[PDB]
Amino acid sequence: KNIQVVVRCRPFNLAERKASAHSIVECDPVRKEVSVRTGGLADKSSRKTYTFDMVFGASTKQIDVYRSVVCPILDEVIMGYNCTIFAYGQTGTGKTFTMEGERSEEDPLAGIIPRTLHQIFEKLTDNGTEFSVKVSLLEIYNEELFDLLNPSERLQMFDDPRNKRGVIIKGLEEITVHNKDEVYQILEKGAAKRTTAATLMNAYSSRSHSVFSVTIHMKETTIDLVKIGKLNLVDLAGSENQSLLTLGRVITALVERTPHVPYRESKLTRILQDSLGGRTRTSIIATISPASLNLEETLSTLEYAHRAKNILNKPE
Amino acid sequence: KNIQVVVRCRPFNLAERKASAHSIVECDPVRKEVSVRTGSRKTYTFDMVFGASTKQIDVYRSVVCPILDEVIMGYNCTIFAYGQTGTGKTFTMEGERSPEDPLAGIIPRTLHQIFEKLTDNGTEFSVKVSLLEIYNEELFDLLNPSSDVSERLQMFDDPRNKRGVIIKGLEEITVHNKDEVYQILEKGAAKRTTAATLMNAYSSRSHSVFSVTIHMKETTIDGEELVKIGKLNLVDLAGSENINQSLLTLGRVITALVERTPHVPYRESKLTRILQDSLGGRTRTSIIATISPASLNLEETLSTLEYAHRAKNILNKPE
Ligand SMILES: Nc1ncnc2c1ncn2[C@@H]1O[C@H](COP(=O)(O)OP(=O)(O)O)[C@@H](O)[C@H]1O
Ligand SMILES: Nc1ncnc2c1ncn2[C@@H]1O[C@H](COP(=O)(O)OP(=O)(O)O)[C@@H](O)[C@H]1O
Ligand SMILES: [Mg+2]
Ligand SMILES: [Mg+2]
Repeated sequence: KNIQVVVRCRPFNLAERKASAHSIVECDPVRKEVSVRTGGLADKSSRKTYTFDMVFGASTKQIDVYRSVVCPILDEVIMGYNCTIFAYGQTGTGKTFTMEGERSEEDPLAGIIPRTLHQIFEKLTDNGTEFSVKVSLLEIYNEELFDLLNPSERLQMFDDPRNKRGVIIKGLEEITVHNKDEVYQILEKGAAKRTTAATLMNAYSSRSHSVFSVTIHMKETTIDLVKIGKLNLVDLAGSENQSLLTLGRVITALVERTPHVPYRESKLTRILQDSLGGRTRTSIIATISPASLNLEETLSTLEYAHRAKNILNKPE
Repeated sequence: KNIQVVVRCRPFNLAERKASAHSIVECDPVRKEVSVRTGSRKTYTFDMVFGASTKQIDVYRSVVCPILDEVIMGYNCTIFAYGQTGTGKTFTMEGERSPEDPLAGIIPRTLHQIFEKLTDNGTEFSVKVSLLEIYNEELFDLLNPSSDVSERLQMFDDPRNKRGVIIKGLEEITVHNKDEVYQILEKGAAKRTTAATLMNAYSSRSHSVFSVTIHMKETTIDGEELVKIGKLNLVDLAGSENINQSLLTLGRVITALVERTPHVPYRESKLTRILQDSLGGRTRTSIIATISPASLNLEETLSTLEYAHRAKNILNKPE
């Protein structure tokens, strides 16, 4: 199916160890099942089991998330389509770790954004396509758009007369990427602007949607195609506002194929409408904690993910 | 005033540094002020404010010394640690043992000072301690060595005292030396862990009540013979992110005692009922509200300061 919903459980954090939290999550990648103990350790009946397209346990490496989730989407983007990958879940559960990763050929801790830019340059260089890569990074905080790549303030959004499904975010910085490695410089500039916004506007990353958009202009010739590909890598606000519920309803409507998809009822869904309403690949990575301490927010994340795409539990 | 409300801010933790969290709390010990940047600072005034650099010994001297003095005079006192999981309730109430330990909290320091003071002035004394856990309004004995994990304690009215309760079968361990407290705390932690695993009685969702009772007889020729009973309740509350009904009931009990309103609703939670004899009776009570300085915990920090402010409303001084 075009809409893929997957769950990634992170390892325990130090806060969870110090709080004497217990492990309440069991990840079965084979059966694509997540089970959460809501009762005693001898109360096996009081488990809630959820089924998804894929389940990544705490030991899952960055490269393995990339290969399973991103590779099929990037293939579609290179064919000249507009696709979106979301990271959804509680602050601290690994949305940013999944979407960007860390540093401290590819860094093993590299997330989807750096790996995607690496693979674009590798694949398009390898098959001799004529291509250019530009990237934008904007933040949505309190329903206002902030440009994280403008080296100089809210962005204005209006309808694209060329496309009913499109918007124009006027003056949005689109940085040309010249090499595979330049993504890290761009991410550093973004993080510096993100920090400035947190200090002065209280625009905390955990309370903001981050939309990283890569656009690829391609011309492919064979002796015997003009393509535009777009990938939106969306690091959502912590799931612990109305925009997340609107996104939920937009995804459910696309899975169940109902006539009315409420793109217009949030800035998030309006901005991504062109990359959602095209029979395109979309993936949601729901990130969760394994710890008893975060039971309520883990269950809320799994309920959200289940409501987005209802997959039935199979018999054991 | 007999009800003291203080705020203790912990240092940043690794998670907060790695997340590039911003400091959103300013602690002014001199002005007894905590200010939180809400983006527009919200300023709160308390009896004392301890910043991130505050040592364990300095919390003990400011908060506990005046209370223990009153307990030794034969009164019943309570100290609460209130706030978000990870902000240092247990660190404040028990502390830790490094690899008097500088990291020792209120419980070990209190037992040390009881033995030192009463030995020093030649008082005839005995010390007993109980440790119970309240989870989902049910009482678990953490010092009973034989009891089944699923065994709950029963509470009855004390016919000798309308304000008192009898917690039937509650283990009360005689403390023979200053150092024995650590062994007792270890036995408690082991029972706590067993209860978490089998009964889902998670420590971060439970109230811990450590009660020390001191029987004292002080004799002076040409002076008085004093027969005294002192009680100190050291209460490590459930994480405040849990707001249960019991934390709101405690809130209402403290507000009623500060504002001196006619009905104090002790009976509306097991926590406030158990501590009723040690509350309101013109005895010293202290609440230590623990907070994080980091942006990541803004919502729960504001909730803690609002709770603490609602318990004892002190007006901000002119700027
Ligand atoms: N799957 C994972 N494996 C290892 N560490 C992880 C994982 N997910 C998150 N982390 C770590 O957990 C912390 C919080 O992750 P972060 O991406 O900031 O969460 P979020 O963006 O959802 O608030 C960071 O230290 C990060 O490195
Ligand atoms: N004031 C403080 N100074 C130093 N470390 C602290 C302080 N408060 C808390 N900590 C540390 O923070 C962690 C969490 O504290 P803890 O006592 O478990 O919090 P709580 O009991 O409120 O959940 C522990 O590792 C503890 O040592
Ligand atoms: Mg993040
Ligand atoms: Mg604790």
